[PDB]
Amino acid sequence: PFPSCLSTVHFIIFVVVQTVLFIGYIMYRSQQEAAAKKFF
Amino acid sequence: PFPSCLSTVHFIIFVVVQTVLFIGYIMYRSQQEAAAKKFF
Repeated sequence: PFPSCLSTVHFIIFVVVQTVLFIGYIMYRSQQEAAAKKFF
Repeated sequence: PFPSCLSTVHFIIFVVVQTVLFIGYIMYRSQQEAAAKKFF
C-alpha cells in the first residue's frame, strides 16, 4: 500500500489556511494595539 | 496512475508566493501605522 507522501492539493490548502489564520491574527492583534492606544 | 506528489518546483513557488505576499502585506500595515502616527 502506498505510503502517505504529501500531495499538492492538501499542501496548497494548508498553506492558505496557515496564511489566512495568521493574517486574521495580525488584524486581530493590530485592532487590540489600536484600541489599547486609544485609551491612553 | 501516480499519486500527485508535491514537486520541488511546486513547493518552492508556493513558499515564495507566501513570503513575497508576506513581504508586501506587513510592510503595507506598517506604512498605514506610520501614516496614522503622522496625523496624530
